[PDB]
Amino acid sequence: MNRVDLSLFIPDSLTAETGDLKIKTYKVVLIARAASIFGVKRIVIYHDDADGEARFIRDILTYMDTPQYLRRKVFPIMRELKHVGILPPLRTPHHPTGKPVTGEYRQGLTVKRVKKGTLVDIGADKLALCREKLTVNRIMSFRVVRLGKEILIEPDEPEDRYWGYEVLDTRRNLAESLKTVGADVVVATSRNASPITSILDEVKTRMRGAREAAILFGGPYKGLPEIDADIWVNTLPGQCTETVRTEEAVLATLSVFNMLTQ
Amino acid sequence: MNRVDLSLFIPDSLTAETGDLKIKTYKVVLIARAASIFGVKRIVIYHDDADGEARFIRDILTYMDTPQYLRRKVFPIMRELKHVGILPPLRTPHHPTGKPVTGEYRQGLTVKRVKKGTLVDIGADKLALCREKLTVNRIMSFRVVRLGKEILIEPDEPEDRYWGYEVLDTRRNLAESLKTVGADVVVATSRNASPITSILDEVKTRMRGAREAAILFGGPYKGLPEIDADIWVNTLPGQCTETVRTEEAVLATLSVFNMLTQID
Repeated sequence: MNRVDLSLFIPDSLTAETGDLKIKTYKVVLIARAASIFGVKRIVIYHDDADGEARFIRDILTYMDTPQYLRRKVFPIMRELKHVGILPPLRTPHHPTGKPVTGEYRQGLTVKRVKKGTLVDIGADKLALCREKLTVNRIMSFRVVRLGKEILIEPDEPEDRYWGYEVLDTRRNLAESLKTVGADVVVATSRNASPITSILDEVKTRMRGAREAAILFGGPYKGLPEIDADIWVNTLPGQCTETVRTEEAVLATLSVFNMLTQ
Repeated sequence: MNRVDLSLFIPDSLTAETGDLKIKTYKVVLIARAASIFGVKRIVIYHDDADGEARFIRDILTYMDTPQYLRRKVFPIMRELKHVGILPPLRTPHHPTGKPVTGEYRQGLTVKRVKKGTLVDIGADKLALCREKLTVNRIMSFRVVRLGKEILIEPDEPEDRYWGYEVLDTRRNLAESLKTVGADVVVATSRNASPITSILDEVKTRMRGAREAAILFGGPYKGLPEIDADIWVNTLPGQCTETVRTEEAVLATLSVFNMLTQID
């Protein structure tokens, strides 16, 4: 993983079996951490046959990707997300702590638009962006141009670092959600597909196609739908437990792939 | 993976940064799952930072390895483990839930040395084995030979299926803990080390020519002391996060090695 943009697809039913809300929110945070550890660019929540909790799953994932200084302004932190407090930290480049320094890249929430341009929250004191028509209430990437009583920034995105993931809450099933992002390589993982250990060099090569790959995960119970995937593998051959939970399979699989993509 | 017995070494400081007890027990449970998923033979808990919760870590992991038809009698009401209820299930060969049948294997708790021999607590009801020396109040494996009222079982644990892990609470440190429990191959993980992706064939060769391997996991905040290992390696090249929790590292690493020690 040095380029190949990865997109993970997860069923909105991943938290269905876990009753405890604290545990359920923590479950979803493990996915945020797994995605971030391996530099995943996007997480896709799709509608699984049963009923789902897409809203909750999306909410936790986004809360986690959002810098600490902005979640309290972006998240009404009501009942649903009450345990959001026991989520593990996420130490990524877009999650800086402490006052902003010159030349530093930060994500900011456009707040109020003034005559000078747009006022934005970057985690210090309201900063001003000169690019007049920045639409308010958005989270954008900025570069700190200059400091002062009113910091100055310009919209800008780093390319030399990990910048988090975008979470797509398509309320559509897998087939269509896949149809949306449509990547050049679609890897479907299944306990019943050939062990990765056998088709290893094939996967190594395809993934090197290197555009954007979509990794698909189903539940421990129901396998994926009759979908179109460039490859089908069991990335966890010889499991010794009757089941492998999705948060687990996500991490286990991202790790195996991380090594195939150099 | 098989014919390559795995032991992993984890620090007694892994639950140190979480105040929440429920999450804290759940985190140890994740280690219990990663271990079982990959058929780990044992979990060695070593000493490292200031304080620690080697005992708490030892209790949760054991609680989970221990069949549910025993926990109630093997574990006293311990305030520390009040959230054992939310630990994720572990469906393993040694965790049968269906009543005892002929030729099936079951782990049993020894209860009392009886006139004929010894009564062990197997699956459902109460049964017995012949052997007397069988120390009481200790768990061991047996295989049901004959059912009925006085079901008889003979001590024996399979070697064809996974049979859980044993928890080793060496109250010694990393180095002193390697001495206590030996393996012919020590693999040390670290971000500072050479990436698995480089010394790959090498690692694979050492791993397959295995007997018993020990995978060492340090913390995310410190790493590992300069112990002598047969292989130093970063199984997670290019992490985008500043830290990788031990529980994360354990699972991620196990699946990378799991991919290497497979067989034709």
